Amino acid sequence: GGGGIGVSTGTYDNQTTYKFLGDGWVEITAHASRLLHLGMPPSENYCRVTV
Amino acid sequence: GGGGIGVSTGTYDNQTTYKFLGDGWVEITAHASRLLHLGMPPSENYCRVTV
Repeated sequence: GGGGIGVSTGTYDNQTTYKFLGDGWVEITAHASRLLHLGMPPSENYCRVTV
Repeated sequence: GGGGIGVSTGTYDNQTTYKFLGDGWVEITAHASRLLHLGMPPSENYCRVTV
């Protein structure tokens, strides 16, 4: 019910909405949704690196 | 008080106003004021004229 491997935990919304409040004021709500990718770090250490 | 030769009977407004009511609706009020001229007709008759 509250959780499981076979249910989605969110919705994809990337549409931009314009809300005209009156007196010329506009509420602009920008939705952005992106499929993000991740991969293992080349090292698990914190490295102090010089160039 | 209510009338006379030395008082103006109206105001000159030729500005255009935009009233944003909300939900994207706009009340556009266009004011137009023009100095108008008139002159006597060449004839005081109604004429039935052929070309």
